[PDB]
Amino acid sequence: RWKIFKKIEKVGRNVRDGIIKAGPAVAVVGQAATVVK
Repeated sequence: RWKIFKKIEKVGRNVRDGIIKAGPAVAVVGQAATVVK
């Protein structure tokens, strides 16, 4: 109702903004690898 919403909403823009702003390799590799395997 609020927790999940605010959470997913925040985290959603957080990651994106973080990856777009700078664009680290750890997060990308990790996330991708985790999502793939």
